[PDB]
Amino acid sequence: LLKARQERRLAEINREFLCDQKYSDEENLPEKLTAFKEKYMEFDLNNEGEIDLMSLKRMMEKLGVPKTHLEMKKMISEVTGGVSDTISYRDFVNMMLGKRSAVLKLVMM
Ligand SMILES: [Zn+2]
Ligand SMILES: [Zn+2]
Repeated sequence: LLKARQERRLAEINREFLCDQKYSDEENLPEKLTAFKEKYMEFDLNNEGEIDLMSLKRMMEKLGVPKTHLEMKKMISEVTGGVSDTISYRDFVNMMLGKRSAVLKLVMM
């Protein structure tokens, strides 16, 4: 019942993202955030609730996509601007909505 607590917190974060000025130009934000929340939760999150190297690795093996230690560390820092070793839901939403196309995003679709 951890993944229900994780869902609820992301649901609340979406309530914030629905009003954040940063995304107020987005059309169909409710359906976008719902889609992003669903996708983020497909990852085995660490226990702050962020995607770390381990979760990224497990997703890569899930998707049948080969990535090296260093390609993965770079996929993360590309998405977090080098600020952090893990991808938070915020960074994940910024990636999904950004026009810059990160390797992690390309790998999703
Ligand atoms: Zn609209
Ligand atoms: Zn709608």
